[PDB]
Amino acid sequence: SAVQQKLAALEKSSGGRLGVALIDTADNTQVLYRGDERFPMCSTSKVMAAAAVLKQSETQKQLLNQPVEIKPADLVNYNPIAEKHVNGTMTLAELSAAALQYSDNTAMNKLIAQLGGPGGVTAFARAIGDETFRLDRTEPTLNTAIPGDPRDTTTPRAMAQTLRQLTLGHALGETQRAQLVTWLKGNTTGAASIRAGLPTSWTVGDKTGSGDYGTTNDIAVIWPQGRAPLVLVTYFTQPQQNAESRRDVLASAARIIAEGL
Ligand SMILES: *C(=O)N1C[C@H](NOS(=O)(=O)O)CC[C@H]1C(N)=O
Repeated sequence: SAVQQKLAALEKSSGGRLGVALIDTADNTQVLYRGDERFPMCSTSKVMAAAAVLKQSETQKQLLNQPVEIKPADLVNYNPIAEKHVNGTMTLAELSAAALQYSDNTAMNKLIAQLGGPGGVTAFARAIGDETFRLDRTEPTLNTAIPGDPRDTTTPRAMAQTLRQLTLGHALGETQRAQLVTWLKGNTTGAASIRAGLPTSWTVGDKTGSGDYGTTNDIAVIWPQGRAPLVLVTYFTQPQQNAESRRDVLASAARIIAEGL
């Protein structure tokens, strides 16, 4: 299609590998580009981990308010919130917000630990019907983004379907879905990514990610003015291990998608 032409040209100009999956919930139409190829999720995997803890809280009713110890040795490579609470505690709700809205990697490791390790995140994915997602490692090694390595990857098609079920469908209970959407809408890291390619009047909740090989990712739920929501995944990775981030490529992909509606 014409959108296919434009996405391919954007990819060729970028020098990297671009993966796009859109679901338009107005009519269940889709736009897919490399939609069945695996890409390293990096920090976008935090959505699955926070959602899995939310699901646990449906039956452990006070789980989100349980204190979790933060030790100096727990700090990893990017810990803007957890570093303020070392030698103290944060609750699982606070850790979820830190992971999602500030992309705190120590907070993500606490979510993973609550779930019993990376396999617990994968098990939640399987429980909600996602047979493609896999989490294999903790932070920071889940971000190595090595070409051909299936660890810590998913496909754009699978992640868009799962993000729709989590934020607009019934994979979570009503209050928990609302909490996840509230957290995504309050993200601090997203203005240069999918959001930058969309009309300013549209409402976006998103989670970004980045890693080695210049990996630059964003996954979003979008409420355009006057119409039903969209779900958009944009994943991007590059040939050189030390490549620079390319958030502009994600914005350009979203802009192409928004024009083609
Ligand atoms: C997640 O991809 N990471 C944690 C933090 N995320 O910030 S981003 O979502 O704005 O990219 C830093 C980058 C990355 C990592 N390598 O840990």
